[PDB]
Amino acid sequence: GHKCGVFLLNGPEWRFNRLRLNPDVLSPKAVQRFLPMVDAVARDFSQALKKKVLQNARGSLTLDVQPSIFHYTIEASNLALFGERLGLVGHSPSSASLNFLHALEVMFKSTVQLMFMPRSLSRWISPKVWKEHFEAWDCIFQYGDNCIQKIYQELAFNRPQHYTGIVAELLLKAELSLEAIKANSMELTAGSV
Amino acid sequence: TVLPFEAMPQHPGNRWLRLLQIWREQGYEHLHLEMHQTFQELGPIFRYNLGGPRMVCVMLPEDVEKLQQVDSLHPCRMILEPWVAYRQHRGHKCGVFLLNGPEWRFNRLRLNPDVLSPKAVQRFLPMVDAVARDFSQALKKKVLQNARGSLTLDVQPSIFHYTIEASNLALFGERLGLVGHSPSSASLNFLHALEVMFKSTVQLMFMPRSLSRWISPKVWKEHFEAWDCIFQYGDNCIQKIYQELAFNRPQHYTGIVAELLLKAELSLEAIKANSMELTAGSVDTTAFPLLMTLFELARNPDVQQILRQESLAAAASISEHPQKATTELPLLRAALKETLRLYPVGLFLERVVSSDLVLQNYHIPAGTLVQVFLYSLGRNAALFPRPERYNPQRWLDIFHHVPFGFGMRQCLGRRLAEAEMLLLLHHVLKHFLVETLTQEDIKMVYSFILRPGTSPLLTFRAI
Ligand code: HEM
Ligand SMILES: C[C@]12CC[C@H]3[C@@H](CCC4=CC(=O)CC[C@@]43C)[C@@H]1CC[C@@H]2C(=O)CO
Repeated sequence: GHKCGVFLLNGPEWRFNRLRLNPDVLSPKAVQRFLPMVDAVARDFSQALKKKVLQNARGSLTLDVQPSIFHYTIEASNLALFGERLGLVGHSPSSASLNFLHALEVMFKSTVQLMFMPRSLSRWISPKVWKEHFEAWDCIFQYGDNCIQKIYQELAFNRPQHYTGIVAELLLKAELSLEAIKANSMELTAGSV
Repeated sequence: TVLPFEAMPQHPGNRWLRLLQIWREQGYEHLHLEMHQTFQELGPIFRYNLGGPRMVCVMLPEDVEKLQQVDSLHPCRMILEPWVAYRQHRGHKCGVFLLNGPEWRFNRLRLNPDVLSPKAVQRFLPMVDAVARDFSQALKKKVLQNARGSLTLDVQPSIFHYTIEASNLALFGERLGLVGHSPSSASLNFLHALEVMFKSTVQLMFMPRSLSRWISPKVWKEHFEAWDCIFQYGDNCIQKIYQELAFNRPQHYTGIVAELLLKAELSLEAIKANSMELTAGSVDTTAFPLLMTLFELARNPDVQQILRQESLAAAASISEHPQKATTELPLLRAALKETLRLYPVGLFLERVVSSDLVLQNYHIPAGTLVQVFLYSLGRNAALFPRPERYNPQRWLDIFHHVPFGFGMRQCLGRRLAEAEMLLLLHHVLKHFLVETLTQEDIKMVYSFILRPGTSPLLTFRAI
């Protein structure tokens, strides 16, 4: 019983959402405002990595960077989107953090499984996969909703005089209903990693 | 007219349908609401068909006062069979909470000076304060990393870890490193075992061992394994301090248990059993009232601002002398009084009376089980004008406050608990605004301790 974000909407519900999202998510004006926040996380990634590199006698580190890049993007997007700093860059992955990366990967896999066949057929051919897919989404929504309940309750009490992120702008303006904001916020959270 | 015992109203409950409903639901989560409505139905006293022995439930300061006048020299509570059973199974002695008689008194009197007495607070309160300052520093650093200078979280885990840490420093002189850091596994195992110990206690305390041993044997192994874990945790603390003192007896205060071991008035075995009571009893009993207060303060920001006012005024002197926080923050102490009136961790006081007495002008014979239900007591509109209101002034204007019990059996950890709560609040109040959207009543649940069924999302905004 959730609303669909701009990705899954067609027609005029889509256009209503989109025109109320371009200004704070996509415009050059919004980029001027979040780019410095993103820069901070990027700076931090490079410093954390350098500390490790300089501890080594050959002055290099040789690693699979994928994990730490994924945690960079989770951190960067969460700061840009919600104005919170998760503490994931330069430290170890949290367990919410890893569960979220896993849930996304399972959600993508199962997507392909279910994608190329009608619900009428996939229902009985691959019911265990519908279960997997929905479980992945429950975990994703769990993570995204934790984020939004935090920002919502923070913004009901004080309207900051300064920029504290993309979703903050949407909530301050309150041009979209709460449910619409929640739906679009989920797409940006899930889609930003 | 001193009316005879029988005149007293009777609970419509069948001893047997209660056992069966506990067996079935695996608990009695509504105990407090039931007793409350019964009091609304049948007045401020009633009796329970226990099948022979005499149970009476009261809820008036009047009645508690009389009750203190019939504490023998050896005030007596009813054997909690499941707890004692575990002790005797592993060959341990019983600490003060599970003793009656001569042996209770011998232990208690060798415990008051170092755990409860004013001279003990003065020594351990600075250590507690050190942990409370750390709690807020750790929180401020997290908060200031956020663009809006605030963090919104379920605070239950970090508040429980504060009580573990503060209690441990006070009790053993050790810093466990659980404030401003993650839970250890030993930490989570301990909290889990406490939770399960409590849950199973309810199951086994409401039917004789007679039946429970074969009706719910899985509940027994569950209870014992929880205690095994709790003892493992508490024994490790004891092994450490014991070894350290055997090689060096310090010249400065290093906590409550040290004082006990140094004096060696009690046997090691008796010291071991009382440390386990303090270690086990110092976590949830304190954590939950602390959470309820944060919640009430967040629903009542006007009251919060008044409490902040005075904590800022005293900020100065308290950081110079932490020991003065007891005296200098009397409005914050009133708030605790107010939290425990509405949300008493110990739901009911309990005495098996050694003499006959009179309550509400009914005759109460000796050997009678008398229970004071503090939940209903705290909500009496008569003694507490506007009972539903969270108003610490209520206390400044004035046996109305007995959530720690009374007499010589009253809570041994009272001053510790109150230090831990008072100091955390004080330091939080100087630095943060506390806020929630979730303004609706939190439903309490009874599993031996009476605790919030839900944990609301609290925002801490830096000032
Ligand atoms: C807000 C927190 C607490 C509350 C509301 C509370 C409440 C109580 C109550 C109602 C009793 C029964 C008193 C009576 O029968 O008259 C009691 C006894 C006791 N409490 Fe607490 N308590 C708290 C915290 C603690 C802590 C932290 C400790 C350990 C440090 C502790 C240790 C004990 C012990 C050992 C007894 C048994 C004393 C005896 O039977 O002589 N309590 N407490
Ligand atoms: C407060 C309490 C008595 C004291 C205990 C507490 C639960 C935790 C606990 C564990 C111990 O090993 C020592 C006593 C104690 C601190 C009980 C919960 C309900 C009970 C009462 O309601 C007393 O009337």
